[PDB]
Amino acid sequence: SLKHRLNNGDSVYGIFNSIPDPLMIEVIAASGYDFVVIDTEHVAINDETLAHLIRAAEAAHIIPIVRVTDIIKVLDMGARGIIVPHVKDRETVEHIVKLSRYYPQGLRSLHIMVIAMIQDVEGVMAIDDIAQVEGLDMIVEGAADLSQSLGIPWQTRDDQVTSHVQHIFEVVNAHGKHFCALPREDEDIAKWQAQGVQTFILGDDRGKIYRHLSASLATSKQKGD
Amino acid sequence: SLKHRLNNGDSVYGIFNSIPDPLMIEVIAASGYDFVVIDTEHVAINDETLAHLIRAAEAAHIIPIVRVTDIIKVLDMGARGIIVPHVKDRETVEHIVKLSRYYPQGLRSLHIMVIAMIQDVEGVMAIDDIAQVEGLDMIVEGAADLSQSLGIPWQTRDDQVTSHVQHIFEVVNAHGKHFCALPREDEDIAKWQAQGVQTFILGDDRGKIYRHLSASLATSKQKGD
Amino acid sequence: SLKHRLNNGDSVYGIFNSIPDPLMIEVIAASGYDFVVIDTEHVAINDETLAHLIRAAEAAHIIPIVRVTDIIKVLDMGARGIIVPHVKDRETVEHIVKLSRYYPQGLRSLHIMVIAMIQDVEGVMAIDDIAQVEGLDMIVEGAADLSQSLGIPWQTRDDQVTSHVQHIFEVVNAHGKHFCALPREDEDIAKWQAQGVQTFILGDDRGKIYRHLSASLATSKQKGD
Amino acid sequence: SLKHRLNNGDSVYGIFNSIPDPLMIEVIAASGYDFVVIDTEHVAINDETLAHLIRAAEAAHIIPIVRVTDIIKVLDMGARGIIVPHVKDRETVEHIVKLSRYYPQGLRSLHIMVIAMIQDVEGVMAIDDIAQVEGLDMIVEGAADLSQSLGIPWQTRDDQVTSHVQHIFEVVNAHGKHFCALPREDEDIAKWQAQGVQTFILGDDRGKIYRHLSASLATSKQKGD
Amino acid sequence: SLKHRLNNGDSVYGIFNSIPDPLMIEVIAASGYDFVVIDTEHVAINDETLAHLIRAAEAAHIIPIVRVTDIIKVLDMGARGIIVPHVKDRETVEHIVKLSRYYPQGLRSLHIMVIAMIQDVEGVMAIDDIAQVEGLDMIVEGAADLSQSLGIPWQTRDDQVTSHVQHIFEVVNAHGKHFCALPREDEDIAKWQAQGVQTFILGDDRGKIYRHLSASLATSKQKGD
Amino acid sequence: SLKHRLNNGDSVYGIFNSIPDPLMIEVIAASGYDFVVIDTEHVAINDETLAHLIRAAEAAHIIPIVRVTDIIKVLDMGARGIIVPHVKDRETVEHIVKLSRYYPQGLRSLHIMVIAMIQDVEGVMAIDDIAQVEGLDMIVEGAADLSQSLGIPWQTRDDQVTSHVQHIFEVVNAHGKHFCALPREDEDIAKWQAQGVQTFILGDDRGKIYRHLSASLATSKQKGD
Ligand SMILES: O=C([O-])CC(=O)C(=O)O
Ligand SMILES: O=C([O-])CC(=O)C(=O)O
Ligand SMILES: O=C([O-])CC(=O)C(=O)O
Ligand SMILES: O=C([O-])CC(=O)C(=O)O
Ligand SMILES: O=C([O-])CC(=O)C(=O)O
Ligand SMILES: O=C([O-])CC(=O)C(=O)O
Repeated sequence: SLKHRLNNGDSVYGIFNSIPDPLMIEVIAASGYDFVVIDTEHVAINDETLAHLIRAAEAAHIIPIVRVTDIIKVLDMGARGIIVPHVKDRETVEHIVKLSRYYPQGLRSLHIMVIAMIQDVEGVMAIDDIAQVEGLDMIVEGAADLSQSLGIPWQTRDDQVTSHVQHIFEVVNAHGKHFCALPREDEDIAKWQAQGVQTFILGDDRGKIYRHLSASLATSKQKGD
Repeated sequence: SLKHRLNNGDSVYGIFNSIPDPLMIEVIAASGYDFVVIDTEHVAINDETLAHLIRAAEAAHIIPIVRVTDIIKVLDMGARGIIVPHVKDRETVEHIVKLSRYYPQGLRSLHIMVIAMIQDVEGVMAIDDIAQVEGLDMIVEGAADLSQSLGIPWQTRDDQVTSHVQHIFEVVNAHGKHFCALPREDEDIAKWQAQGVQTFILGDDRGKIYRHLSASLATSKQKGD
Repeated sequence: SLKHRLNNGDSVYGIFNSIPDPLMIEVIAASGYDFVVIDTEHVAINDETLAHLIRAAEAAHIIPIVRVTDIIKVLDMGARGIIVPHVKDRETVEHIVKLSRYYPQGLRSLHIMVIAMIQDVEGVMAIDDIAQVEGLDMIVEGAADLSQSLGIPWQTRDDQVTSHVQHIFEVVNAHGKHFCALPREDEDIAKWQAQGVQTFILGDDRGKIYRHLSASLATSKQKGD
Repeated sequence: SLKHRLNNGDSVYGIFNSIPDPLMIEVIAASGYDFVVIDTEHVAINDETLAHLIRAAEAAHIIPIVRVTDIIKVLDMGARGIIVPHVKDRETVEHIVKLSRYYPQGLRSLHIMVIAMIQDVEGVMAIDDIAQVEGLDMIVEGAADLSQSLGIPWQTRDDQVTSHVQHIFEVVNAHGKHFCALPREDEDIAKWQAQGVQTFILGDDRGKIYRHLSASLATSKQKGD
Repeated sequence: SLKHRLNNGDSVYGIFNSIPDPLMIEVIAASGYDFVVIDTEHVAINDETLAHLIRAAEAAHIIPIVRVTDIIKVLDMGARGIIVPHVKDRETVEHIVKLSRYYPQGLRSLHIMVIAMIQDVEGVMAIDDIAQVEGLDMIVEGAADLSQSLGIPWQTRDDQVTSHVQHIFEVVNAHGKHFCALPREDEDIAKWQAQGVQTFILGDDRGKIYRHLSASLATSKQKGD
Repeated sequence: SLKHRLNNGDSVYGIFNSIPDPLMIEVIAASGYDFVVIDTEHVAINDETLAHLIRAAEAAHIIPIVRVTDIIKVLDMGARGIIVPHVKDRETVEHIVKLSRYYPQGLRSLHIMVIAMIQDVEGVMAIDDIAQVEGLDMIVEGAADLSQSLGIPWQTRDDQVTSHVQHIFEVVNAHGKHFCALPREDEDIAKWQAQGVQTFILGDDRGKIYRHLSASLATSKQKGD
């Protein structure tokens, strides 16, 4: 379980999955990733295919986490965690929490990680509010999308964007909630770890595959003469 | 067209596709690859999915080549080329050639590249025979699979295996047929190009993705402390 | 038609379908069931697969009923009935009714059973209200889910839960509406039939299949020595 | 691009697609249609199938337009336009417009035609309101569905229905917005073109295919004796 | 049943299906066709999709006939008939016959029409041979494909091709076997019917749909000015 | 592993799977079955669906065995065993064995159970021959299909059919090969176990589900009055 790793002092490393293919899931698992975030928000993916991917993740012994926007269905498929994007108010979080629990004291019939991602400045302002919900386990930083929402390209990582992120960690960590970082560089990892952060999402598969392939091919032509 | 590139003095670069997902096809096209070899031999892939991939390749402006073992169906799907594995005798090639042509003087109803891959030592012995069929455009070297067929791991690339490969090029090039190389290193490319070789397949997507991801993740943990 | 059976004094027997496979549908039809309730609420099922199941039910001559939560789409697929879960207020029912009718006096373009299931105590309180909508044909008792919503395990069927159910029948039957029971035992059937009840749902396929198989296998090992 | 045609003085002809098959898309493209309106409102169609159709349209060089009711997902699939049905208020249009734009000044991440269809009399009354949104490119007349919403069969095309349609064009054309007509006869085309209309949707594939086939078969039996 | 129609003196009309979509099947059935020939030879179609189409044909009350090249699987799917293409020798027919029968005296486990199509001149020469197999019910003329196999375009329907066809009927009809014609014109129907022919396949859906659509659209532009 | 169970003195119980749905697989696993025989011979099942089922079996911790008639593909999908039907000669077995092994000394690239099923009297006669192949692990009795092949209904289990079966065990057990029985009654299990038999297939899911459901429903109506 993902909690189970975090309670042992373990660092866990994950990646976004933009390609709804079971072989890609098995490839990620073989690469050493502790979990994979199956992104259903920006992927045209059938419900049965999502179930296929969750089964594939389990058979490959990699933790299936699904980024949603039907919460019941995904959790009924066997997802061990739910990342909810663009969380602004606390109303959203408490509703998600009881969407993931049993009747009578929930809206689901018969240790899943309830995760909220902060990607709008509104979510940053209500962070003290948001990060105290009973049921919320993890809060994921989304500095890039947050930057883009402020009319500021993430390419120039301004101080204000970074300030909003560090303010998120401090608040989240103050209530004993888990923090998850999205480091752009591999040395931002060591910086977060020293602060106590254990959970890290390292980009998305489609993004890293394009970068490696196009560059490797470029060198292949370059070396060819 | 692939011939059309080869007739202009152009070098063309391709890759094996082990993941039957249209997004992977579009990723390969965006990486700069001139063609993609959709491998249907070692991929559990539905016939409608294969058609989906060929459409995806066309919309991404990358040349669809299918490695088979139903030749009609694939060619009816819009594949611009057929790579046939484990070709040993000439009987096979001539049959494939007329499987790709019109009635009356073919077995197909209403510039596709007819490609044969040499992966067994039997194919190496009948190479002078094989590489003269009217209709055969390209012969693909498969040194690794050939090595494995000789009870010799490809990890140790022996002289005999390399000798069988260079004998293939010389014979194939003598009859004005196209040669396609599978370089293990990027400097084997320059060596083939100096001999006149224009077509190159650079590994398989699944293989390169595993190698990049697992290593990048390893460095990510390494840098983390 | 399902109404057509009910207007003839016929008893009709159905079952919940938790396995979105056309063969399972055909198996249910061959077992003698008058209808099958394709459960789309707790089944990861593609929209095209649901259409496949409805076609399969029709070709097997078994009445297709779909339990929803897109009402138009299901009815456009050929479903002869709609079971709506967790109905609490009357506002819901009247909206469903006109979701199943023609323009101008509906929200659907060009004898379908409109069915509401009571599973929350709120639905029990508004039962006199709910069971008088023009357009509502059937009301399905859901004692188990109702029990679970009251913090009471259905395993102990308390008097209060049973009281809420019998109060539902009396009210529903008073307005000439059809009642559908979910008997836990096969002798609860005779009791409902004596009251005039004609419609019965006998569990779910997945539930009965697990119970039969696991027990039969257990006896198989037991007999083996 | 569709705008690009309209800015050149070109007339463009499209058709509704009720059959979610890539071959049907390719058939439409080969018939000479400039665009095809993939109708997802009254078609049981998987999300991955919709992506398949958009790829098929692109490879067949026909413009993919999707009629919706997930706007992000369709636009992420590569749709060049969105037709939104039953637009009544302006609130709807402005929301759709910013659903199709970038953050910060939209709700979509990283020349698409924003199209609204008028099918209710409410949409006709708010037409001066609706047809001035910054971001709205085209307004599609839907006289038949509008007729059916007024308790009047479209079979008798009354003056009032036709009046509501001509009032739509005049208002829409006054704000420099594109008008799209649904002519029942082929001579209603010349009438709209003289008014400046360039965009025309000629029925739906399923409708025209049934009409041609059933009639042709009827003549086939008739001629047979 | 198809035999059942033929034994009553009924004429039956069918069409080739090149589009593996259940809606297309239902469209054909609604057009009045007695049967539909699901062409699996030149259609990329999954096995589960073929089963979907057979179910769709049954629910639409149109006879499912499948043109193959796995005979067991199709017959296990519920196909009421099998059309086998390019039959040359009698060995083929007798094998197909016992592929469609029960063990012990067949190769299939637990009134299907066994149909052979003549499309090569070899099949024409062995017609007296072929058309006497115990188990063979129908022989389908394929003049066009036969013409194309003789290096002669079907566009010019020569006397020799027509002679081979009329020789087929005479032989087939002499052994009390059913004849099926593929008339290019609707008056070739009356000619065959006078000879006793009852079964007629009128082109393919994809072919007729392209012809109607492209022409209708052409007139639409023509009328527009 | 299945061998691993058999080498420990463990009895293993399996069932035939006629319904290609992952939920059915998970239901079988939960019922306590040690393995499931995914029957691809009499099931319309896509190749990707078969891969889905194998993943589902692994995630449910039940051993995936596939009954075939593409051996490479299934084994590449992760099947832990292959049951080959209607084995008559030894030529078949030796070919299957080296279809499941590595190059050079096989036809497969980079503890799987190689299983042969005897269902024809020809297989019974060559049993001393068949059951000595190096590579063949298990031989499955198929008395019913064998009976049906002898023009004898399995409903009357004659002495000759039973004699052919007991002759199979004796021969198979003499060469230290694994025997797998298909008991019609649960007390035929104890009889085989006393002879040393450890592997048992208890019918098929579809068969047992029909029998339980139709009977249970019958009692439900019977009890109802
Ligand atoms: O909704 C139903 O019909 C019952 C159920 O499983 C729930 O959602 O609590
Ligand atoms: O086989 C047929 O029925 C006709 C055809 O298109 C071919 O294969 O030449
Ligand atoms: O919405 C549309 O475009 C037309 C239609 O069939 C409806 O929903 O009444
Ligand atoms: O929602 C997210 O996680 C990020 C994103 O691509 C967006 O929707 O702006
Ligand atoms: O092949 C089998 O395993 C049994 C069977 O149904 C057949 O093909 O006669
Ligand atoms: O066939 C190929 O192209 C190579 C391969 O993996 C094999 O089958 O040994």
